[PDB]
Amino acid sequence: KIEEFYAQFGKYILLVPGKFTGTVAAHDLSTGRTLAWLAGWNYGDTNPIMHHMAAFPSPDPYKGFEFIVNTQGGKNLFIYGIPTTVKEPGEGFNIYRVRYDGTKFNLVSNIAEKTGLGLGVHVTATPDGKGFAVADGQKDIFAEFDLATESVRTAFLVDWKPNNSDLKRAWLEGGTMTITRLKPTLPGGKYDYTGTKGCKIDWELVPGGELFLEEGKVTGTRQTNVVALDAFVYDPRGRWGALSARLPGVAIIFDRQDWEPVVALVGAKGEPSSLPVKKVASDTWEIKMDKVVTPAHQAGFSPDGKNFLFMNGVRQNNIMVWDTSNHADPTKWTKKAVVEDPGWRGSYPNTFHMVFTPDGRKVYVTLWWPSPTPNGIAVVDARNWKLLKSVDIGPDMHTLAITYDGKYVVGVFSGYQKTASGIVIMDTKSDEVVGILPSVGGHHDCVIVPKTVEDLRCSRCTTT
Amino acid sequence: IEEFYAQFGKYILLVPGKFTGTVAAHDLSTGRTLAWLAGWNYGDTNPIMHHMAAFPSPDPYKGFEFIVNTQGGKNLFIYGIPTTVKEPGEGFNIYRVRYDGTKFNLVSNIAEKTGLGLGVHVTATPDGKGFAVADGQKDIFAEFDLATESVRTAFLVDWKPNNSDLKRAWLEGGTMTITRLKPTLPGGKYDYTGTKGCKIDWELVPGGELFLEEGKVTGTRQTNVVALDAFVYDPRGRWGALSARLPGVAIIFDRQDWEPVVALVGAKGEPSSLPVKKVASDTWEIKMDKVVTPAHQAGFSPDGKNFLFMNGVRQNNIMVWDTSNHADPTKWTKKAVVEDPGWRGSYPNTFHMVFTPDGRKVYVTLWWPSPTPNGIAVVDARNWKLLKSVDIGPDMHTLAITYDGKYVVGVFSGYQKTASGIVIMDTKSDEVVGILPSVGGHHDCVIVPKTVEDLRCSRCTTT
Ligand SMILES: [Cl-]
Ligand SMILES: [Cl-]
Ligand SMILES: [Cu+2]
Ligand SMILES: [Cu+2]
Repeated sequence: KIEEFYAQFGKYILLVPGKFTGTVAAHDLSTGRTLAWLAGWNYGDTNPIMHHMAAFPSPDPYKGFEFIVNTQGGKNLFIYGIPTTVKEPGEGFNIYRVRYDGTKFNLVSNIAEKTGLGLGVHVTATPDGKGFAVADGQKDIFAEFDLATESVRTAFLVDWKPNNSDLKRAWLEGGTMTITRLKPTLPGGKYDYTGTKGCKIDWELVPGGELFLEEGKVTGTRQTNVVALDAFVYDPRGRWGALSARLPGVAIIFDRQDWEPVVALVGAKGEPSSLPVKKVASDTWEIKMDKVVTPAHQAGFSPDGKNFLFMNGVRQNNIMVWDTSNHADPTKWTKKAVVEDPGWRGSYPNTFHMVFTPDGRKVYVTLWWPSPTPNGIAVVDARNWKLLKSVDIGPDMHTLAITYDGKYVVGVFSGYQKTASGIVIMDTKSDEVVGILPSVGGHHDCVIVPKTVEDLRCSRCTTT
Repeated sequence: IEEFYAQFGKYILLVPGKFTGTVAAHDLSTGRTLAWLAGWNYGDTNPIMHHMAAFPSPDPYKGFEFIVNTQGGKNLFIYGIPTTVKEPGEGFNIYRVRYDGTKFNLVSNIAEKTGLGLGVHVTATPDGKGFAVADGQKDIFAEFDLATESVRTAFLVDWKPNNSDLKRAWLEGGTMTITRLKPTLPGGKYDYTGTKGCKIDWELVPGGELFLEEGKVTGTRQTNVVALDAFVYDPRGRWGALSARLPGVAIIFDRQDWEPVVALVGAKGEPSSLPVKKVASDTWEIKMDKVVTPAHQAGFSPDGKNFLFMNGVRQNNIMVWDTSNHADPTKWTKKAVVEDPGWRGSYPNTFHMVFTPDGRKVYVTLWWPSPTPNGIAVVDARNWKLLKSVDIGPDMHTLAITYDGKYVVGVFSGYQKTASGIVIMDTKSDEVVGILPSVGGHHDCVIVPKTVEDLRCSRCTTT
């Protein structure tokens, strides 16, 4: 009886978005029941590509909890191989606040309509549980929002000016990244970025597809200006957040106290630890790069904040580690280790999404490949920075969460929106898969509802 | 966990999602979802994925096909989702989907091809080469040929009340008219796509049969609704039983010449049957002096010798006929009625069913509105007594069984808003072995058959 397996897992609620299913759901891992779900198209969102999410601390998640889940829109419908005849996809890019009340989900608000900012990639909660960030890699905008007031705390645009305007060499041969703090342009203090407004490229750079833009496979109005912002992850000690830009392979560290970028960490192995940021106007900063060696994927801080990880991808596939023990000065954060493996020397697998154990001693990293190679989970020693093991799971692996007692990693794989999908559970003492639960979802995320701010240190806050 | 799934065997579960808009296949041997499809990705803007049946495949893991249909229109507005949509998609599609060992492929929309948009139960024929679909807003059913995607037969069923007052329109009886339909558009197409033909604006929801007489359902032909629900097949061949929920009748059709032959009356205390009189080359009538209670699901046992029909709401019971005479459905007589004092209220309703392959037991869901736990009744199908009731979860729907007869698999659906899942029950102990998570509002579920014999225990002989 599976109840014996569920009794081991504990009282934890898994949230998942469905990508092309258009759903979001919560599953009680102590009983195997789905507690509630919501289907975006029921509400008249005609292109509900439910993408990323983060949940806030709830002292008792079974009585109620809240979360943010966002969507993509426009031509993002057409890039996963589904033979649809749709000609006019919905504009999408919604950011929804959803509250579970102990019985059902309630769609509380559409923060993208309220604020004017439609952003479609990672959603992260702040370490205090009272705000959240959302980034978008077609618009290259991110923003932090106050949850209670459903308002914008700050929003920034990041732009690339390539050294070589040749699309194939626009990143390799370097460029200048310009960071601008945005101000609302419409009545009510609203921004003008709903739906597809602001997209530099007509659809996202898909998993494993960062070089598709330079290889001429993605259309858009400002192709050589894209940086592909992906997430803003938070130092659990406070003060700093890290904005990942996939194409230049940089993590820009912002000071959340005065909302300014302070240094840019450079992913690639062999490249400097960081580059400086120069303030050039009241609201504008720049970073200059003489070259870009490789794009990058996901970033994260360890639970104590003293390590920061950034995954180089495609041209290099490795885990880059900085010593971030100096909380006072991120200009002093230096590369300390790089995890590499002879099996990672091809274009794939990419070192992808991560989750640390609460004690910080191990980090679990998904290994992504295109069809048909089985995707998996790498287990890394987060003290000596060594690969310990790799386990195969299934096609199209995405994110990992962990139960807050440290005992089980929970991941999702998503079938490239058309083949096998599921929720995988891994025991962190044996590092073996306990098994798979069925899942109708193309999830690119998953979160376990936290009870406390200390749980956010191992949630969709410190890492993606 | 591997221990858990290993017990079940290599059986694939298909589910539709209702308000999720999806259909999915789950491999019960590993826990993996093999493939899913989201209707709205194809431009179906109101994909209320409702009912389904799968056809026998020699190796489901390499490929199989099934039909899944949808509802549409204001059916979006009746499960308490606070949507601001004003113009819901027309829906009422009938999709043929093929798994190819990797993914689902949307093959065709048989509603667009034929012009018959029908949104309630889908049943495979016993030989696996055709399927029926009924609709309880339009009160039409049709049997289709799979290979040519064409209509074999189509009927309309209508009510003429004795008492035109809507509260009395069924209680005081009426005449049920059955008419063979013919296509009205060029190219042999019917004119029933979308909401065309709806006598009421949305379906009578689970447990909600008396909502129409209670004035809770808009539409232009309220007092003429019978709420056809499904066409289930005698596994011995020849006969099919069309259930009409509001008169509480199961009309038996001869598939050979497509005529109705006898009408079984569900209610306890009522005759076994009423005769069906021919009044024109394409028209038959059944006259009822009263309707005692509405009815729900119907089914034949695997050997065809028993037929069940669930009375609901005014009576909640399992009516059982002796159908052992295959030659003559006018000899089919009431032989037993399964009752329990705990079913004396309006709820629970005795609902969907599955029999064990050897015909020894039948599992019957027990439906209630929120917040009462819904469950499974286990019934001894030799002496027609209730053995056990087990509580599962809110809003229980259908049941399937693995073809080796070892596990009943069911779904519960949260009223489209609260808890849902897949439940697996061991048929030796009659205990629940586990719940698996499911993002679904499913009103159906099927395990992909390998043979025609498997259809005796699938979405063919019963709902
Ligand atoms: Cl904070
Ligand atoms: Cl047949
Ligand atoms: Cu993604
Ligand atoms: Cu239904």
